[PDB]
Amino acid sequence: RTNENDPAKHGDQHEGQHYNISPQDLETVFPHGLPPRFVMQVKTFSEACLMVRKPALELLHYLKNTSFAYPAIRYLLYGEKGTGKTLSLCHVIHFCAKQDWLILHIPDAHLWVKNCRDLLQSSYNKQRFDQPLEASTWLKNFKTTNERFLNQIKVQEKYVWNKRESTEKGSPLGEVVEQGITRVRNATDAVGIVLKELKRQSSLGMFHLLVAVDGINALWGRTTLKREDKSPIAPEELALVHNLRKMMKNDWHGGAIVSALSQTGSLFKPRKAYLPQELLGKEGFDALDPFIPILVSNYNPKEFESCIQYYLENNWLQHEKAPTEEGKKELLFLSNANPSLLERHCAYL
RNA sequence: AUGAGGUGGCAAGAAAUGGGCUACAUUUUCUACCCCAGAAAAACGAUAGCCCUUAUGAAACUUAAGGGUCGAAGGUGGAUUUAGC
Ligand SMILES: Nc1ncnc2c1ncn2[C@@H]1O[C@H](COP(=O)(O)OP(=O)(O)OP(=O)(O)O)[C@@H](O)[C@H]1O
Ligand SMILES: Nc1nc2c(ncn2[C@@H]2O[C@H](COP(=O)(O)OP(=O)(O)O)[C@@H](O)[C@H]2O)c(=O)[nH]1
Ligand SMILES: [Mg+2]
Repeated sequence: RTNENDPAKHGDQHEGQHYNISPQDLETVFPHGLPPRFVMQVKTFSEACLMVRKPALELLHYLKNTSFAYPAIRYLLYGEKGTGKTLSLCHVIHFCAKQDWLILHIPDAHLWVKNCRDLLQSSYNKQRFDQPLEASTWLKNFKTTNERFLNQIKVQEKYVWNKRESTEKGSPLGEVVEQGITRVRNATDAVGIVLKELKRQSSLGMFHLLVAVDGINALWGRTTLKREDKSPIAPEELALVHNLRKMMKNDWHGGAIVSALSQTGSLFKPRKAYLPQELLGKEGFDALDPFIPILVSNYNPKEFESCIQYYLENNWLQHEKAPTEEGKKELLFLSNANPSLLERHCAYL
Protein backbone atom coordinates (compact mmCIF):
# COMPACT_ATOMS: atom_id res chain seq x y z
CA ARG A 1 0.00 0.00 0.00
CA THR A 2 0.93 3.69 -0.23
CA ASN A 3 1.39 3.97 3.54
CA GLU A 4 2.32 7.65 3.34
CA ASN A 5 1.92 10.35 5.99
CA ASP A 6 3.27 13.33 4.03
CA PRO A 7 0.41 15.68 3.05
CA ALA A 8 2.56 17.49 0.45
CA LYS A 9 3.15 14.38 -1.71
CA HIS A 10 -0.28 13.03 -2.67
CA GLY A 11 -1.90 14.61 -5.72
CA ASP A 12 -3.91 13.85 -8.85
CA GLN A 13 -1.50 11.02 -9.70
CA HIS A 14 -2.24 9.60 -6.22
CA GLU A 15 -5.98 9.34 -6.91
CA GLY A 16 -6.97 5.95 -5.51
CA GLN A 17 -3.83 5.61 -3.39
CA HIS A 18 -3.82 5.71 0.41
CA TYR A 19 -2.96 8.49 2.86
CA ASN A 20 -1.92 7.54 6.39
CA ILE A 21 -2.76 9.57 9.49
CA SER A 22 -0.16 8.86 12.16
CA PRO A 23 -1.42 7.94 15.66
CA GLN A 24 -0.12 11.26 17.00
CA ASP A 25 -1.97 13.10 14.23
CA LEU A 26 -5.05 10.97 14.91
CA GLU A 27 -4.96 11.87 18.61
CA THR A 28 -4.26 15.58 18.13
CA VAL A 29 -5.90 16.69 14.87
CA PHE A 30 -8.95 14.41 15.28
CA PRO A 31 -10.34 14.16 18.80
CA HIS A 32 -13.74 14.45 17.09
CA GLY A 33 -15.46 14.73 13.73
CA LEU A 34 -14.28 11.39 12.38
CA PRO A 35 -17.28 9.19 11.50
CA PRO A 36 -17.94 6.58 14.21
CA ARG A 37 -17.72 3.71 11.72
CA PHE A 38 -14.28 4.87 10.61
CA VAL A 39 -13.35 5.38 14.26
CA MET A 40 -14.14 1.70 14.85
CA GLN A 41 -12.26 0.78 11.67
CA VAL A 42 -9.19 2.67 12.89
CA LYS A 43 -9.43 1.12 16.36
CA THR A 44 -9.56 -2.35 14.80
CA PHE A 45 -7.04 -2.02 11.95
CA SER A 46 -4.66 0.08 14.11
CA GLU A 47 -4.30 2.23 10.98
CA ALA A 48 -5.85 5.41 9.58
CA CYS A 49 -5.52 4.89 5.82
CA LEU A 50 -7.85 7.28 4.00
CA MET A 51 -8.27 6.71 0.28
CA VAL A 52 -7.26 9.77 -1.72
CA ARG A 53 -10.27 10.81 -3.80
CA LYS A 54 -10.85 13.42 -6.48
CA PRO A 55 -13.09 15.80 -4.43
CA ALA A 56 -10.51 15.93 -1.64
CA LEU A 57 -7.74 16.56 -4.17
CA GLU A 58 -9.72 19.36 -5.80
CA LEU A 59 -10.41 21.00 -2.44
CA LEU A 60 -6.72 20.70 -1.51
CA HIS A 61 -5.71 22.30 -4.81
CA TYR A 62 -8.16 25.15 -4.25
CA LEU A 63 -6.87 25.75 -0.72
CA LYS A 64 -3.26 25.65 -1.95
CA ASN A 65 -4.00 28.17 -4.71
CA THR A 66 -6.05 30.50 -2.50
CA SER A 67 -4.79 33.75 -0.97
CA PHE A 68 -5.49 34.69 2.65
CA ALA A 69 -5.94 38.36 1.72
CA TYR A 70 -9.16 37.50 -0.12
CA PRO A 71 -12.36 37.21 1.94
CA ALA A 72 -13.04 33.72 3.25
CA ILE A 73 -14.12 31.56 0.32
CA ARG A 74 -16.84 29.03 1.19
CA TYR A 75 -16.46 25.47 -0.10
CA LEU A 76 -19.33 23.01 0.30
CA LEU A 77 -18.80 19.27 -0.08
CA TYR A 78 -22.03 17.56 -1.11
CA GLY A 79 -23.18 14.24 -2.47
CA GLU A 80 -25.36 11.21 -1.95
CA LYS A 81 -25.62 9.62 1.48
CA GLY A 82 -22.49 7.73 2.49
CA THR A 83 -20.31 8.94 -0.38
CA GLY A 84 -17.43 10.12 1.82
CA LYS A 85 -18.08 13.84 2.33
CA THR A 86 -17.16 13.66 6.02
CA LEU A 87 -13.91 11.80 5.38
CA SER A 88 -12.97 14.11 2.50
CA LEU A 89 -13.49 17.03 4.88
CA CYS A 90 -11.36 15.22 7.46
CA HIS A 91 -8.60 14.68 4.89
CA VAL A 92 -8.65 18.39 4.06
CA ILE A 93 -8.62 19.20 7.79
CA HIS A 94 -5.56 17.02 8.37
CA PHE A 95 -3.71 18.50 5.40
CA CYS A 96 -4.41 22.04 6.61
CA ALA A 97 -3.38 21.13 10.17
CA LYS A 98 -0.06 19.79 8.88
CA GLN A 99 0.23 23.14 7.06
CA ASP A 100 0.21 24.76 10.54
CA TRP A 101 -3.21 26.33 10.01
CA LEU A 102 -5.58 26.81 12.93
CA ILE A 103 -8.37 24.27 12.55
CA LEU A 104 -11.83 25.39 13.69
CA HIS A 105 -13.66 22.08 13.36
CA ILE A 106 -17.33 21.43 14.13
CA PRO A 107 -17.85 17.64 14.32
CA ASP A 108 -21.59 17.79 13.60
CA ALA A 109 -23.94 20.78 13.56
CA HIS A 110 -26.90 18.40 13.89
CA LEU A 111 -25.97 17.54 17.48
CA TRP A 112 -26.32 21.17 18.58
CA VAL A 113 -29.87 21.41 17.17
CA LYS A 114 -31.35 18.13 18.42
CA ASN A 115 -31.61 15.99 21.56
CA CYS A 116 -30.57 18.53 24.18
CA ARG A 117 -32.23 18.34 27.60
CA ASP A 118 -29.84 20.72 29.40
CA LEU A 119 -30.83 23.88 27.51
CA LEU A 120 -30.67 27.03 29.64
CA GLN A 121 -31.63 30.65 29.17
CA SER A 122 -28.61 32.76 28.22
CA SER A 123 -27.57 35.26 30.88
CA TYR A 124 -25.65 37.35 28.33
CA ASN A 125 -28.75 37.58 26.11
CA LYS A 126 -32.18 36.69 27.49
CA GLN A 127 -33.52 36.16 23.95
CA ARG A 128 -31.10 33.28 23.26
CA PHE A 129 -30.31 29.87 24.76
CA ASP A 130 -27.18 28.05 25.90
CA GLN A 131 -26.18 24.38 25.56
CA PRO A 132 -23.56 23.91 28.31
CA LEU A 133 -22.77 20.25 27.60
CA GLU A 134 -22.28 20.58 23.84
CA ALA A 135 -20.28 23.78 24.27
CA SER A 136 -18.06 22.23 26.95
CA THR A 137 -17.37 19.13 24.85
CA TRP A 138 -16.57 21.22 21.79
CA LEU A 139 -14.31 23.50 23.85
CA LYS A 140 -12.39 20.49 25.14
CA ASN A 141 -12.03 19.15 21.60
CA PHE A 142 -10.96 22.55 20.23
CA LYS A 143 -8.35 22.93 22.97
CA THR A 144 -7.04 19.46 22.10
CA THR A 145 -6.88 20.21 18.37
CA ASN A 146 -5.32 23.69 18.42
CA GLU A 147 -3.20 23.64 21.58
CA ARG A 148 -0.07 24.99 19.89
CA PHE A 149 -1.75 28.27 18.90
CA LEU A 150 -4.01 28.40 21.96
CA ASN A 151 -1.48 30.14 24.22
CA GLN A 152 0.03 32.32 21.47
CA ILE A 153 -3.22 34.09 20.57
CA LYS A 154 -3.95 37.18 22.67
CA VAL A 155 -7.53 38.20 23.35
CA GLN A 156 -8.50 41.64 22.07
CA GLU A 157 -11.23 42.72 24.51
CA LYS A 158 -12.13 42.33 28.16
CA TYR A 159 -14.93 39.82 28.75
CA VAL A 160 -16.98 39.28 31.90
CA TRP A 161 -18.30 35.94 33.16
CA ASN A 162 -19.91 37.02 36.45
CA LYS A 163 -19.95 40.04 38.74
CA ARG A 164 -16.72 38.67 40.25
CA GLU A 165 -15.08 36.81 37.34
CA SER A 166 -13.82 38.38 34.12
CA THR A 167 -11.10 37.91 31.51
CA GLU A 168 -8.75 40.84 30.94
CA LYS A 169 -7.84 42.17 27.51
CA GLY A 170 -4.55 40.85 26.15
CA SER A 171 -4.82 37.55 28.01
CA PRO A 172 -4.11 34.30 26.13
CA LEU A 173 -7.05 32.70 24.37
CA GLY A 174 -6.14 29.63 26.41
CA GLU A 175 -7.44 31.46 29.47
CA VAL A 176 -10.87 31.86 27.86
CA VAL A 177 -10.89 28.29 26.53
CA GLU A 178 -9.97 26.80 29.92
CA GLN A 179 -12.52 29.05 31.64
CA GLY A 180 -15.18 27.66 29.33
CA ILE A 181 -14.02 24.07 29.79
CA THR A 182 -13.84 24.23 33.59
CA ARG A 183 -16.70 26.65 34.31
CA VAL A 184 -19.27 24.71 32.30
CA ARG A 185 -22.13 27.15 32.91
CA ASN A 186 -20.31 29.88 30.96
CA ALA A 187 -18.89 27.52 28.32
CA THR A 188 -21.40 28.50 25.63
CA ASP A 189 -20.51 32.17 26.00
CA ALA A 190 -16.81 31.31 25.84
CA VAL A 191 -17.44 29.44 22.58
CA GLY A 192 -18.86 32.56 20.98
CA ILE A 193 -16.04 34.68 22.37
CA VAL A 194 -13.50 32.27 20.93
CA LEU A 195 -15.20 32.36 17.54
CA LYS A 196 -15.38 36.15 17.67
CA GLU A 197 -11.72 36.38 18.62
CA LEU A 198 -10.67 33.94 15.92
CA LYS A 199 -12.55 35.93 13.29
CA ARG A 200 -10.84 39.22 14.08
CA GLN A 201 -7.47 37.50 14.42
CA SER A 202 -8.06 35.99 10.99
CA SER A 203 -8.61 39.54 9.74
CA LEU A 204 -5.43 40.63 11.54
CA GLY A 205 -3.26 38.05 9.78
CA MET A 206 -2.15 36.40 13.02
CA PHE A 207 -2.72 32.96 11.47
CA HIS A 208 -4.67 31.15 8.74
CA LEU A 209 -8.06 30.04 10.04
CA LEU A 210 -9.86 27.04 8.54
CA VAL A 211 -13.50 26.77 9.62
CA ALA A 212 -14.69 23.18 9.14
CA VAL A 213 -18.37 22.48 9.85
CA ASP A 214 -20.01 19.13 9.09
CA GLY A 215 -23.74 19.12 8.46
CA ILE A 216 -23.85 22.84 7.73
CA ASN A 217 -27.51 22.57 6.69
CA ALA A 218 -28.40 22.21 10.38
CA LEU A 219 -27.62 25.91 10.89
CA TRP A 220 -30.64 27.09 8.88
CA GLY A 221 -32.86 24.03 9.27
CA ARG A 222 -35.22 23.26 12.15
CA THR A 223 -34.56 22.36 15.78
CA THR A 224 -36.42 19.68 17.72
CA LEU A 225 -35.68 21.48 21.00
CA LYS A 226 -38.62 22.79 23.01
CA ARG A 227 -39.13 25.65 25.44
CA GLU A 228 -40.24 25.28 29.04
CA ASP A 229 -43.69 26.17 27.68
CA LYS A 230 -43.48 23.29 25.15
CA SER A 231 -42.84 25.74 22.31
CA PRO A 232 -40.61 25.13 19.27
CA ILE A 233 -37.29 26.97 19.13
CA ALA A 234 -35.89 28.65 16.03
CA PRO A 235 -32.25 27.83 15.17
CA GLU A 236 -31.12 31.44 15.59
CA GLU A 237 -32.42 31.38 19.17
CA LEU A 238 -29.44 29.16 20.08
CA ALA A 239 -26.28 31.10 20.93
CA LEU A 240 -23.98 28.48 19.39
CA VAL A 241 -26.01 28.39 16.17
CA HIS A 242 -26.08 32.19 15.93
CA ASN A 243 -22.32 32.41 16.50
CA LEU A 244 -21.66 29.74 13.86
CA ARG A 245 -23.95 31.62 11.47
CA LYS A 246 -21.89 34.76 12.06
CA MET A 247 -18.71 32.75 11.48
CA MET A 248 -20.13 31.43 8.19
CA LYS A 249 -20.43 34.97 6.80
CA ASN A 250 -17.67 35.76 4.31
CA ASP A 251 -17.14 39.27 5.71
CA TRP A 252 -13.71 38.22 7.04
CA HIS A 253 -10.40 37.37 5.38
CA GLY A 254 -7.40 35.31 6.41
CA GLY A 255 -8.38 31.80 5.43
CA ALA A 256 -11.31 29.86 4.03
CA ILE A 257 -14.49 28.16 5.24
CA VAL A 258 -15.09 24.49 4.39
CA SER A 259 -18.41 22.79 5.12
CA ALA A 260 -19.89 19.38 4.39
CA LEU A 261 -23.57 18.66 3.89
CA SER A 262 -25.00 15.62 5.66
CA GLN A 263 -28.61 14.48 5.43
CA THR A 264 -27.73 11.81 8.00
CA GLY A 265 -28.91 13.16 11.34
CA SER A 266 -30.72 16.10 9.74
CA LEU A 267 -34.19 17.10 10.92
CA PHE A 268 -37.26 17.30 8.66
CA LYS A 269 -35.44 16.29 5.48
CA PRO A 270 -36.38 13.38 3.20
CA ARG A 271 -33.93 10.49 3.06
CA LYS A 272 -33.25 10.74 -0.68
CA ALA A 273 -32.59 14.50 -0.50
CA TYR A 274 -28.91 15.32 -1.00
CA LEU A 275 -28.71 18.40 -3.25
CA PRO A 276 -27.38 21.64 -1.72
CA GLN A 277 -30.58 23.68 -2.10
CA GLU A 278 -32.89 20.94 -0.80
CA LEU A 279 -30.74 20.19 2.26
CA LEU A 280 -29.90 23.82 3.06
CA GLY A 281 -33.30 25.43 2.54
CA LYS A 282 -33.92 28.79 0.92
CA GLU A 283 -32.50 30.70 3.89
CA GLY A 284 -29.45 28.45 4.10
CA PHE A 285 -28.69 28.71 0.39
CA ASP A 286 -29.13 32.48 0.51
CA ALA A 287 -26.77 32.75 3.49
CA LEU A 288 -24.12 30.51 1.91
CA ASP A 289 -24.44 32.12 -1.53
CA PRO A 290 -21.90 32.49 -3.11
CA PHE A 291 -20.03 29.21 -2.53
CA ILE A 292 -18.12 26.56 -4.45
CA PRO A 293 -19.91 23.18 -4.33
CA ILE A 294 -17.80 20.03 -4.66
CA LEU A 295 -19.54 16.80 -5.61
CA VAL A 296 -18.54 13.65 -3.71
CA SER A 297 -19.75 10.50 -5.46
CA ASN A 298 -19.35 6.73 -5.21
CA TYR A 299 -16.08 4.93 -5.86
CA ASN A 300 -14.88 4.44 -9.41
CA PRO A 301 -13.69 0.94 -10.40
CA LYS A 302 -10.13 1.85 -9.42
CA GLU A 303 -11.18 3.24 -6.03
CA PHE A 304 -13.42 0.24 -5.34
CA GLU A 305 -10.62 -2.17 -6.27
CA SER A 306 -8.20 -0.26 -4.04
CA CYS A 307 -10.62 -0.39 -1.11
CA ILE A 308 -11.20 -4.12 -1.59
CA GLN A 309 -7.45 -4.74 -1.75
CA TYR A 310 -6.93 -2.63 1.38
CA TYR A 311 -9.52 -4.71 3.23
CA LEU A 312 -7.91 -7.93 1.99
CA GLU A 313 -4.40 -6.87 3.05
CA ASN A 314 -5.81 -6.23 6.53
CA ASN A 315 -7.64 -9.60 6.34
CA TRP A 316 -10.94 -7.86 7.13
CA LEU A 317 -12.74 -9.90 4.45
CA GLN A 318 -12.59 -13.10 6.47
CA HIS A 319 -15.07 -14.91 4.22
CA GLU A 320 -13.40 -17.60 2.12
CA LYS A 321 -15.06 -16.56 -1.15
CA ALA A 322 -14.31 -12.84 -0.72
CA PRO A 323 -10.94 -12.79 -2.60
CA THR A 324 -12.58 -14.43 -5.63
CA GLU A 325 -13.67 -12.23 -8.52
CA GLU A 326 -17.26 -13.41 -8.07
CA GLY A 327 -17.28 -12.11 -4.50
CA LYS A 328 -15.82 -8.81 -5.67
CA LYS A 329 -18.57 -8.44 -8.28
CA GLU A 330 -21.20 -9.34 -5.67
CA LEU A 331 -19.87 -6.70 -3.27
CA LEU A 332 -19.72 -4.10 -6.05
CA PHE A 333 -23.32 -4.81 -7.05
CA LEU A 334 -24.71 -4.88 -3.51
CA SER A 335 -22.87 -1.66 -2.63
CA ASN A 336 -22.99 0.14 -6.01
CA ALA A 337 -19.45 1.32 -5.17
CA ASN A 338 -20.87 3.42 -2.33
CA PRO A 339 -18.16 3.67 0.37
CA SER A 340 -20.52 3.51 3.36
CA LEU A 341 -22.60 0.64 2.01
CA LEU A 342 -19.46 -1.22 0.92
CA GLU A 343 -17.83 -0.84 4.34
CA ARG A 344 -21.00 -1.85 6.19
CA HIS A 345 -21.41 -4.91 3.96
CA CYS A 346 -17.77 -5.94 4.36
CA ALA A 347 -18.01 -5.45 8.14
CA TYR A 348 -19.84 -8.80 8.44
CA LEU A 349 -17.88 -10.85 5.88
C1' A B 1 -106.30 -3.45 29.85
C1' U B 2 -101.82 -8.44 29.92
C1' G B 3 -104.01 -2.73 24.95
C1' A B 4 -102.61 2.66 23.88
C1' G B 5 -100.07 7.59 25.38
C1' G B 6 -97.08 11.04 28.22
C1' U B 7 -93.34 12.51 32.12
C1' G B 8 -89.44 10.59 35.17
C1' G B 9 -86.02 6.59 36.38
C1' C B 10 -82.25 1.94 36.65
C1' A B 11 -77.45 0.19 34.48
C1' A B 12 -74.07 -0.27 41.24
C1' G B 13 -70.18 -3.38 43.20
C1' A B 14 -68.53 -7.70 47.92
C1' A B 15 -67.65 -10.97 44.23
C1' A B 16 -66.51 -14.77 40.43
C1' U B 17 -66.10 -15.85 35.08
C1' G B 18 -65.36 -15.51 29.68
C1' G B 19 -63.24 -12.75 25.79
C1' G B 20 -60.43 -8.35 24.06
C1' C B 21 -56.98 -4.18 24.30
C1' U B 22 -52.43 -2.05 26.38
C1' A B 23 -48.10 -3.54 28.58
C1' C B 24 -44.46 -5.55 31.87
C1' A B 25 -39.16 -2.82 27.54
C1' U B 26 -33.15 -2.83 25.21
C1' U B 27 -35.38 -7.16 18.83
C1' U B 28 -37.04 -1.45 23.76
C1' U B 29 -38.68 4.15 24.42
C1' C B 30 -38.45 9.56 22.21
C1' U B 31 -37.40 12.41 17.77
C1' A B 32 -36.20 12.88 12.53
C1' C B 33 -36.74 9.63 8.72
C1' C B 34 -39.89 5.84 6.60
C1' C B 35 -34.94 1.68 7.52
C1' C B 36 -26.55 3.77 7.27
C1' A B 37 -29.12 8.83 12.72
C1' G B 38 -29.12 11.24 17.59
C1' A B 39 -30.76 10.74 22.44
C1' A B 40 -33.39 7.86 26.52
C1' A B 41 -32.66 3.70 29.55
C1' A B 42 -35.45 2.39 37.02
C1' A B 43 -37.08 4.64 33.24
C1' C B 44 -40.70 1.27 30.73
C1' G B 45 -46.12 1.19 31.76
C1' A B 46 -53.47 3.61 31.85
C1' U B 47 -57.53 4.36 26.23
C1' A B 48 -57.70 4.26 34.23
C1' G B 49 -58.75 8.54 38.02
C1' C B 50 -59.38 14.06 38.51
C1' C B 51 -59.83 18.86 35.82
C1' C B 52 -60.70 21.54 31.24
C1' U B 53 -61.96 22.22 26.26
C1' U B 54 -64.09 20.65 21.77
C1' A B 55 -67.37 17.58 18.52
C1' U B 56 -72.67 15.60 18.17
C1' G B 57 -77.27 16.72 20.26
C1' A B 58 -83.00 20.15 22.48
C1' A B 59 -80.53 17.81 26.55
C1' A B 60 -73.18 15.19 27.85
C1' C B 61 -73.52 14.04 34.88
C1' U B 62 -73.85 9.36 31.92
C1' U B 63 -70.93 9.42 24.55
C1' A B 64 -66.60 10.47 21.69
C1' A B 65 -62.11 13.43 20.57
C1' G B 66 -58.19 16.47 22.49
C1' G B 67 -55.36 18.82 26.37
C1' G B 68 -53.61 19.33 31.29
C1' U B 69 -52.70 16.61 35.67
C1' C B 70 -51.65 12.09 37.99
C1' G B 71 -47.07 7.83 36.75
C1' A B 72 -50.34 3.53 39.92
C1' A B 73 -50.72 -2.18 39.36
C1' G B 74 -47.24 -4.58 36.84
C1' G B 75 -41.34 -6.99 36.03
C1' U B 76 -43.12 -12.65 31.09
C1' G B 77 -47.40 -15.26 34.76
C1' G B 78 -49.40 -22.49 38.31
C1' A B 79 -52.10 -26.69 36.91
C1' U B 80 -54.38 -26.01 32.62
C1' U B 81 -55.59 -24.06 27.85
C1' U B 82 -56.38 -21.47 22.57
C1' A B 83 -54.93 -20.94 17.40
C1' G B 84 -51.93 -21.75 13.24
C1' C B 85 -49.09 -26.16 7.63
N1 LIG C 1 -11.67 8.40 1.18
C1 LIG C 1 -12.14 7.37 1.89
N2 LIG C 1 -11.30 6.37 2.22
C2 LIG C 1 -11.77 5.34 2.92
N3 LIG C 1 -13.01 5.13 3.38
C3 LIG C 1 -13.82 6.14 3.04
C4 LIG C 1 -13.48 7.27 2.32
N4 LIG C 1 -14.58 8.10 2.16
C5 LIG C 1 -15.54 7.46 2.79
N5 LIG C 1 -15.15 6.27 3.34
C6 LIG C 1 -16.00 5.35 4.09
O1 LIG C 1 -17.26 5.97 4.26
C7 LIG C 1 -17.80 5.68 5.56
C8 LIG C 1 -18.16 6.97 6.25
O2 LIG C 1 -18.71 7.88 5.28
P1 LIG C 1 -18.66 9.44 5.50
O3 LIG C 1 -19.15 9.80 6.84
O4 LIG C 1 -17.25 9.93 5.16
O5 LIG C 1 -19.63 9.98 4.37
P2 LIG C 1 -20.89 10.95 4.30
O6 LIG C 1 -21.66 10.76 3.05
O7 LIG C 1 -20.39 12.37 4.57
O8 LIG C 1 -21.71 10.49 5.57
P3 LIG C 1 -23.00 10.92 6.41
O9 LIG C 1 -24.05 11.25 5.35
O10 LIG C 1 -23.40 9.82 7.34
O11 LIG C 1 -22.58 12.21 7.12
C9 LIG C 1 -16.77 4.82 6.29
O12 LIG C 1 -17.16 3.46 6.34
C10 LIG C 1 -15.48 5.04 5.50
O13 LIG C 1 -14.68 3.87 5.47
N1 LIG D 1 -20.19 36.34 29.27
C1 LIG D 1 -19.74 37.14 28.27
N2 LIG D 1 -19.91 36.73 26.99
C2 LIG D 1 -19.48 37.49 25.95
C3 LIG D 1 -18.82 38.77 26.24
N3 LIG D 1 -18.50 39.32 25.06
C4 LIG D 1 -18.92 38.46 24.09
N4 LIG D 1 -19.50 37.37 24.62
C5 LIG D 1 -20.07 36.25 23.85
O1 LIG D 1 -19.81 36.48 22.46
C6 LIG D 1 -21.01 36.77 21.75
C7 LIG D 1 -20.97 38.24 21.38
O2 LIG D 1 -21.42 38.44 20.05
P1 LIG D 1 -21.63 39.94 19.52
O3 LIG D 1 -20.36 40.47 18.88
O4 LIG D 1 -22.09 40.85 20.63
O5 LIG D 1 -22.78 39.75 18.41
P2 LIG D 1 -24.18 40.53 18.59
O6 LIG D 1 -24.82 40.09 19.89
O7 LIG D 1 -25.09 40.19 17.44
O8 LIG D 1 -23.93 42.02 18.63
C8 LIG D 1 -22.18 36.47 22.68
O9 LIG D 1 -22.89 35.32 22.22
C9 LIG D 1 -21.57 36.18 24.04
O10 LIG D 1 -21.95 34.87 24.47
C10 LIG D 1 -18.67 39.15 27.67
O11 LIG D 1 -18.12 40.22 27.99
N5 LIG D 1 -19.14 38.30 28.59
MG1 LIG E 1 -81.92 -2.82 37.73
